[PDB]
Amino acid sequence: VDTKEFLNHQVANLNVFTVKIHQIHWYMRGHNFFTLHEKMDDLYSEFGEQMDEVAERLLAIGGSPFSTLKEFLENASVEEAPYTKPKTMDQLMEDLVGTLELLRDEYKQGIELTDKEGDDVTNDMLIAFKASIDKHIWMFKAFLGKAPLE
Amino acid sequence: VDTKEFLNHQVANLNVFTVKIHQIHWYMRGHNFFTLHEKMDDLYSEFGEQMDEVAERLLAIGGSPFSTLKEFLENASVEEAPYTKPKTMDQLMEDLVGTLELLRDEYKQGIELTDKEGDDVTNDMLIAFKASIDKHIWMFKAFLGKAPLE
Amino acid sequence: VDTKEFLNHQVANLNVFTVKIHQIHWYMRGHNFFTLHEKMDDLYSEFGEQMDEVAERLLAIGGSPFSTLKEFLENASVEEAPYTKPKTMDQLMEDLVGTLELLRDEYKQGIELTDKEGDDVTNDMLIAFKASIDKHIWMFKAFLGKAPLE
Amino acid sequence: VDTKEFLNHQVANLNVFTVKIHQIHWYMRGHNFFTLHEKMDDLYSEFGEQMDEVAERLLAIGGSPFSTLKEFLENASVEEAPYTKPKTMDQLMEDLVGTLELLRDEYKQGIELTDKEGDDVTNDMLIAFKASIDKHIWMFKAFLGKAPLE
Amino acid sequence: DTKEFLNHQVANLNVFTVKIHQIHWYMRGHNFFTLHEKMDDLYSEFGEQMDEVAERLLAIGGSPFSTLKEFLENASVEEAPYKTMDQLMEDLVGTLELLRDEYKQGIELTDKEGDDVTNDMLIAFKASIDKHIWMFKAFLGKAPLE
Amino acid sequence: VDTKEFLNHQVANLNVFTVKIHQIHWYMRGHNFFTLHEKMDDLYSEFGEQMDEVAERLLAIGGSPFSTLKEFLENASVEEAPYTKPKTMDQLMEDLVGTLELLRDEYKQGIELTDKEGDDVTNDMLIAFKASIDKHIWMFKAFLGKAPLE
Amino acid sequence: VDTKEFLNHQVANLNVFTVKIHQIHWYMRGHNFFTLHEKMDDLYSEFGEQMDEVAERLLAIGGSPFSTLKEFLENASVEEAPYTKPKTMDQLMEDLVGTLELLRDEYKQGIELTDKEGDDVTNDMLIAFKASIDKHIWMFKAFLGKAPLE
Amino acid sequence: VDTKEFLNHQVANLNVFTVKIHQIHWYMRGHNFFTLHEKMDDLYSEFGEQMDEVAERLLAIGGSPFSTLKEFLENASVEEAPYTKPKTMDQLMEDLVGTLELLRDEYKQGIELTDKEGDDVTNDMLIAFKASIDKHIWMFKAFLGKAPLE
Amino acid sequence: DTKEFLNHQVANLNVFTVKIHQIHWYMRGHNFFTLHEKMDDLYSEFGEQMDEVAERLLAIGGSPFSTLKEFLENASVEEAPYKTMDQLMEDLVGTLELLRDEYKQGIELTDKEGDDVTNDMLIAFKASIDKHIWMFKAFLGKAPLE
Amino acid sequence: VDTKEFLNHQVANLNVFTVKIHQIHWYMRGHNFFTLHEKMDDLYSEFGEQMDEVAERLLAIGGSPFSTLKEFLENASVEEAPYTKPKTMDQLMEDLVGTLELLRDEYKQGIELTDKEGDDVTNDMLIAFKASIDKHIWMFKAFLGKAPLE
Amino acid sequence: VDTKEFLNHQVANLNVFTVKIHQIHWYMRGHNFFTLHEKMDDLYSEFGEQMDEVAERLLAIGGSPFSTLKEFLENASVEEAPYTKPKTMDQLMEDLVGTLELLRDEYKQGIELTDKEGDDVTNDMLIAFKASIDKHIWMFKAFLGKAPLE
Amino acid sequence: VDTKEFLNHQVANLNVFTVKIHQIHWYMRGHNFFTLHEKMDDLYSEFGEQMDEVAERLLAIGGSPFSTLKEFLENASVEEAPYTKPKTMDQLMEDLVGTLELLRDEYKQGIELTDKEGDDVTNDMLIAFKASIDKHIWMFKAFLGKAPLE
Ligand SMILES: [Zn+2]
Ligand SMILES: [Zn+2]
Ligand SMILES: [Zn+2]
Ligand SMILES: [Zn+2]
Ligand SMILES: [Zn+2]
Ligand SMILES: [Zn+2]
Ligand SMILES: [Zn+2]
Ligand SMILES: [Zn+2]
Ligand SMILES: [Zn+2]
Ligand SMILES: [Zn+2]
Ligand SMILES: [Zn+2]
Ligand SMILES: [Zn+2]
Ligand SMILES: [Zn+2]
Ligand SMILES: [Zn+2]
Ligand SMILES: [Zn+2]
Ligand SMILES: [Zn+2]
Ligand SMILES: [Zn+2]
Ligand SMILES: [Zn+2]
Ligand SMILES: [Zn+2]
Ligand SMILES: [Zn+2]
Ligand SMILES: [Zn+2]
Ligand SMILES: [Zn+2]
Ligand SMILES: [Zn+2]
Ligand SMILES: [Zn+2]
Ligand SMILES: [Zn+2]
Ligand SMILES: [Zn+2]
Ligand SMILES: [Zn+2]
Ligand SMILES: [Zn+2]
Ligand SMILES: [Zn+2]
Ligand SMILES: [Zn+2]
Ligand SMILES: [Zn+2]
Ligand SMILES: [Zn+2]
Ligand SMILES: [Zn+2]
Ligand SMILES: [Zn+2]
Ligand SMILES: [Zn+2]
Ligand SMILES: [Zn+2]
Ligand SMILES: [Zn+2]
Ligand SMILES: [Zn+2]
Ligand SMILES: [Zn+2]
Ligand SMILES: [Zn+2]
Ligand SMILES: [Zn+2]
Ligand SMILES: [Zn+2]
Repeated sequence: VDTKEFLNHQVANLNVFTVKIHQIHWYMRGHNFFTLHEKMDDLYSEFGEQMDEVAERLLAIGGSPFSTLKEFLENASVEEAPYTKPKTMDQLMEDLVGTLELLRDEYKQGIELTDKEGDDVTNDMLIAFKASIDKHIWMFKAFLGKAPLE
Repeated sequence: VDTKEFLNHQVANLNVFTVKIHQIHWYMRGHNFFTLHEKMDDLYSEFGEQMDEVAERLLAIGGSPFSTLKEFLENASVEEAPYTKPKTMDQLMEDLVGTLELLRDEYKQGIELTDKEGDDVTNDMLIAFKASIDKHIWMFKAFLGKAPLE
Repeated sequence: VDTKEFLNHQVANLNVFTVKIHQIHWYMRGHNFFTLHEKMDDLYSEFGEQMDEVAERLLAIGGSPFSTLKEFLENASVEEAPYTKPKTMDQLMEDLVGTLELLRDEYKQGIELTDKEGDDVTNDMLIAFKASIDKHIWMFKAFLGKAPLE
Repeated sequence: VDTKEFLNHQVANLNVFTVKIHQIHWYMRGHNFFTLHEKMDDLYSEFGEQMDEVAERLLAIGGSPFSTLKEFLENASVEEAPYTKPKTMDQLMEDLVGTLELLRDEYKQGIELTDKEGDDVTNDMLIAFKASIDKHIWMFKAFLGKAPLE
Repeated sequence: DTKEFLNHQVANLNVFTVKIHQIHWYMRGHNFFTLHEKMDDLYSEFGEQMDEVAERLLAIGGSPFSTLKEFLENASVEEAPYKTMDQLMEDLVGTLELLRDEYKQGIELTDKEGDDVTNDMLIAFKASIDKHIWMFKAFLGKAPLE
Repeated sequence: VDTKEFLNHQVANLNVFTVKIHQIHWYMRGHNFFTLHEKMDDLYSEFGEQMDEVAERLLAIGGSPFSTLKEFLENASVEEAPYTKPKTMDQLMEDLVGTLELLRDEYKQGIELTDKEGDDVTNDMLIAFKASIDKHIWMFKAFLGKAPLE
Repeated sequence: VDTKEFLNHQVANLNVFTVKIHQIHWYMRGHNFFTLHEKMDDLYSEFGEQMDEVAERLLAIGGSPFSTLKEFLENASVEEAPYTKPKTMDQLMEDLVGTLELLRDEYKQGIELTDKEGDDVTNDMLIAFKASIDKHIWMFKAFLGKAPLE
Repeated sequence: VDTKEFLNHQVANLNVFTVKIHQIHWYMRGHNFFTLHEKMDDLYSEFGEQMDEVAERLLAIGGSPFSTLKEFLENASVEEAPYTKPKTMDQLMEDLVGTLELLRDEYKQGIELTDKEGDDVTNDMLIAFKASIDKHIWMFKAFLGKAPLE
Repeated sequence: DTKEFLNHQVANLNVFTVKIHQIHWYMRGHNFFTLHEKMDDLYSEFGEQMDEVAERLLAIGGSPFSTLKEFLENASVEEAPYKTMDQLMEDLVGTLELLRDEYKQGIELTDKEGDDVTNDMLIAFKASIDKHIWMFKAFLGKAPLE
Repeated sequence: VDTKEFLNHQVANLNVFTVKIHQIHWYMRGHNFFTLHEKMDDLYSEFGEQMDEVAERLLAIGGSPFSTLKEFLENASVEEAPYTKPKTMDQLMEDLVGTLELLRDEYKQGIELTDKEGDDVTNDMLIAFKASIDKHIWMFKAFLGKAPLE
Repeated sequence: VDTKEFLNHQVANLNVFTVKIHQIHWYMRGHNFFTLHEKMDDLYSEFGEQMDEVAERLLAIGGSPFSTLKEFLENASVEEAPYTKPKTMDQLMEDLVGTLELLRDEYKQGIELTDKEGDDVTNDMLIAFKASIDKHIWMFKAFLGKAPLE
Repeated sequence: VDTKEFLNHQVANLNVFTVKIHQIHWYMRGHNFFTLHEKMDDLYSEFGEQMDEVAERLLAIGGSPFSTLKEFLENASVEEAPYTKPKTMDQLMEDLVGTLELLRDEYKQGIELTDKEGDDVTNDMLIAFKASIDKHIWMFKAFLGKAPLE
């Protein structure tokens, strides 16, 4: 696992994540619909923005990003499930928080990986993305009544 | 085929299309890079909004939109191919124009389907989208040196 | 019933609706106050704009719009009730959804009526209004925990 | 009358006034149409905003605003008349000026009423509204060729 | 057919926008400042309708007229070299009524051929024309259909 | 007491209040987190603006505002408590509403006091602040399910 | 007459003109009030900027601009009259057009004066101002029913 | 001296004041030129704005504002002197501060005068203007090293 | 005289803006997106020059041409019904060079008559035309005066 | 010590700093008043933003920020003094530069400390803050006539 | 010397000037730092824009602009000196005014030269640039306590 | 080389680079003129901003930036050549890409240099600049038909 492979892995993860954001965006119900419906729009834009930046950083270091839905499913560690039985707002947010923690930890791995290879630019890019993920984790856990690391 | 499934089919198509737009966005090379790189950014946003609007119109009439990459692959008539053999700007644009022509013709069907079923809102929505698709087809063919219906 | 009578009927309906929106805007209580208070401001503007458009389309086809509260009360199928006992947030939203469903179904009548009479502009105007009403119905039902047509 | 009843009386007055502004907005004819048509939109917005502010100030002091067309008609001292016989621009403006003068004098009463009851906030709110009304009175009388207090 | 109708309107709208400039330039009277600015608004709107019509024609395989020569030969809209404000506005309302009625023909013409996009485009344009007809007739003291 | 002494007292009150707003802003949890997190930022800015205006009005009449945390603690009638055991959104909001009610009542004193000594500028300033405070009291009590007075 | 004095003369003229613009702004009556009231606001601003620019161009070439009302009255060729006998909109506009024609002709002289003296900057500045004056003369004459050079 | 005469007196004062602001704007020299040159532009706009509002309030209560430079000089208590010998930045600012204190005290008189006549609107207008004058007095005295009331 | 020159340009610019639309509509090739948008910019700029010229003519006592009829009869700018990108751009550069040289005549013509405002107006327009001439010639691979 | 303990220490420092900024903002006098009065508003906003970001970063890693003036005084290494005897702009600025140098040196500690414990997000955040602090130190020392270090 | 040679000469002058503006921008110290630091940014943009315009006007008339630092040094009449000893704010401003006076006088030559050659566009371009230079000369001399031509 | 000398070396490099960007901006010809002409303006602004940031960071750590064309030529490793023989768009872009690669590699050296000297702020600044340079390298090589590291 080198920097190129790690970045391509995150390209796949983020494409699975943004579609999951749309899933929550579409199917949510409950008293918090209006607040959290718009909030998902914000997350979709932000993480869609991360995905393009990760892909273009991969391009800038000589890599070739995955560019099909097939490649995303086959390579993503982020998990998706179709929407079958109705779910509560808390359950949807727990799926979202779980995926955010996944991305956080994988970004932690990439940060160390890039420190190893001497890739300072990619290192700095991932740190900034992780800062936002940590903030979202605190906020969405606070929504669930929990502490960030609980 | 009824209105609900047609809309869901396009939800799948548009998700494959936007990823194809990113593919062209990322891998394009040649003298026209800067113009078409930015042009792909515009198309990605516009068709991302068509996808969200179609999904939410489907929700509004009692449907349940596909919300996973797995469901998109199984249901999309738009075809994708990983990027292995380096393609020219003309070939990437010819692939793009092909998918636009595909979506136009499929929307052409949906418009008749919805006029028959008496769904006036979904009918008008599809016409507005087709108007934009027809304009893009003309413009990208002109870029390729071709006439719109060639 | 002809096109002029239908549009004038909706002029009365929409004036009753916007005042009902103000009632909910003013008297609402509960944990969702801040979100739904602001949301009611948005609805007030949108349907006040529909009302002005309907009246001016009526003017444009030779009609004479109702222009007094007296005429609005006498002609509106939308029903209003003074605010005496404290209602819950859910009860206000159920009244709002009910009135939206009323306007949706009556607009459906106008759409068929205007298609028959060959009034293409008014037909398209009513379809656009219905598109928005259907979206609001989906969103507010989701807030109540219910499906759009349930 | 106490402060709560006075404010509620004005809630009814302003709802009748804004509908009257729309009446002039819709039915006006003559060479001054384009200027005064747009001018009525400005007045509609401003006095619609006055109405919301009055109602919410009433809410802030423990009151319960009228929230139906029925209650507005029953309580308003402002008079409305259906539009049956054609009227001139000057006659419409003279109807508008009369209502502005009505609101001014009633606001002056409320200003003295609120000074007596020691409601300093409501006192200041009504003074600011009167400032704008006095300016409109000067301008529309000047339009009519008259002095402000003529 | 649709191509012939759209190209016909390209000629009409080019004659119309020049007529709008004519009113814009020559008007006099107490309503000068309001209607002078109003004509700029109409010039932009109908100049934009013209561009949309021409490019819709392009999008369906047509070739729009693109010279003053071609506009004069094909336009049903009438122009006259160079009035009171009322005379200019009645010339304007007449052309708006002309364009409205001709658009009605195109709407039914396109409904037949199954061109829903061009159909929808013409309806939206007619909506604006009907609104202008009401407002300018009201300026003249008249009812919309009078 | 006099006007100078009153304004300096509120400078201390408002500095304690804004830090309390940050406390609620930071520690809040529950389903209403996203709405009320943003709302606290708005309150922080508005009451931060009141504090600067009060201090600069005190300067304008020859006074000397307190300008240290030491002086604020010594002079503020608003009470603060460190955050040891967790509390709900409702308890935080009831603490917030309590402090707003305090400021409302103390401003009522200043409004009569300043009109009394003939300080018309400071009188008008305090009325405008109370107008906003009364509105916040109404809105946040409505959030709590209560009437303004309750 | 040299460049410095000509500029100072116009400093006096423009200060008298803007006050005359306010006079028309304040006292105008008739059906055209709203349009011309706002139009006077535009003229006041534009000619206030001409005055400041002329004064600062005078400063830049070593001059000393008049800076008191006393100096303006003694040096201005533009004439003012207090408002006693009620004037019509036409008469106020005819007074305005007269002063514009005055300024045009005096600037006409300054342009030749500065071309002779070789002051290219001041020459170009006066031409730009005259361009605006000529346009206003045409527009206000058209308002009066007249041709520009009538 | 009644409200009408007082307002007309201030119309004259402010026209003398704004020309004085231009005098300072034009002739100032020293290290503080760039900061204070722009600051005078701000004061010119603000007090020019006060003048129009005062004049139009006079119009709204039946008065007739002075509208010539002649009337301003003859009625103004604000004093002007042509610019002869060079002056320091401190001296120019002391002339400005002196005039501000003059306007403040005269506005104090008008506030009491309007309280007497029961003119609540004009009373409120003058208080707001005085608030700004008091702030400028503090700031410009601070520039001179002095306290506001020193 | 000045009136005759300005009215002549009213006809020229109306033919020019329609030619700009012609290029805007019919262009094809790899530069489509850039030059399609560029033509919209030129249409606005020269449409604005046309309005300024007509209203300056009005301001000095003239009467601007206001019909397609009058434009064709008086315009020295040439139009042809409907190319490669190079052919369209060379047609555009030619008209820009035409307008430049004719404006030079008006500048000296107005200097004589002592019309400094119209003189200054034409100079500012020529400044923009010269810049466009450089840029479009560079696009064609050529030097500005080549 | 560790990262949590460091961030909470700076929360206390920054709360003392912003009140000190207000102190300088309020009491400053001299020829540079207008420039530095505005500059202090900018500093108040920026360092107010640093405080919120530090507190929310502390929350994101599981910490609990101090949230009372009591806790701020007890923990801040930044020193405050009430304003008894007058001081110059230079002495106020030297107090400001001193506190900035303090924050610079303490942030240097945190930057090495957080890189050490592997907190990459907090490390990057503190570097960005120090970048701005170093710039402020350079600029304000240049104002004082001194070199940055010195 | 012809038009092409003059414009190219100014291309070299302006590139030396903008770097000199940066020198003052970077090294300045003293109480006026914040105002004049920002002012230098404004000058840098304006004269960088003049430089681009001059070069592109040279291109437009068939010329070939200098495009290297080597060519700029070889051709510039504007003089530069490395920064060794600390200069005062006044000394930097005296160097700036000196260079402005140089550009003013040389532009005067170009204005006469281009009037003779019949290059009306370049003539007008240079006049506009001189208008700005003359204003800067007035303002910066006033900062130094001197008259514009002294 | 230490940090101060490295930053000063880049001050010289960037001034040579921006002038080179202008050279390409001015002399370019071919079908890609309009896109790349505007693109050079963007690059001119960005790297002009990099230059100011580098110089001011050098100032913040006690350094003295080069501030003359003489000093830039003497210290720059970036090479410039006058434009005598015509060049193609590709050759101009290849000159641009070469300089970008130069700056990247030299910035990488500075990044390691600053990590060694413990200058965390300057380290982060150079990393961010390198991120942008790497992106430009990918895009302009793609324009040339090549891979980023080819
Ligand atoms: Zn991208
Ligand atoms: Zn870093
Ligand atoms: Zn090519
Ligand atoms: Zn990109
Ligand atoms: Zn993208
Ligand atoms: Zn959505
Ligand atoms: Zn949505
Ligand atoms: Zn509200
Ligand atoms: Zn309306
Ligand atoms: Zn009339
Ligand atoms: Zn309307
Ligand atoms: Zn409200
Ligand atoms: Zn009239
Ligand atoms: Zn177009
Ligand atoms: Zn287009
Ligand atoms: Zn339709
Ligand atoms: Zn439609
Ligand atoms: Zn936050
Ligand atoms: Zn402040
Ligand atoms: Zn009072
Ligand atoms: Zn007030
Ligand atoms: Zn009339
Ligand atoms: Zn006004
Ligand atoms: Zn005014
Ligand atoms: Zn000025
Ligand atoms: Zn100035
Ligand atoms: Zn006014
Ligand atoms: Zn008051
Ligand atoms: Zn090509
Ligand atoms: Zn015009
Ligand atoms: Zn015009
Ligand atoms: Zn000139
Ligand atoms: Zn000019
Ligand atoms: Zn302040
Ligand atoms: Zn926050
Ligand atoms: Zn690191
Ligand atoms: Zn960083
Ligand atoms: Zn700076
Ligand atoms: Zn350029
Ligand atoms: Zn090519
Ligand atoms: Zn350029
Ligand atoms: Zn800088």
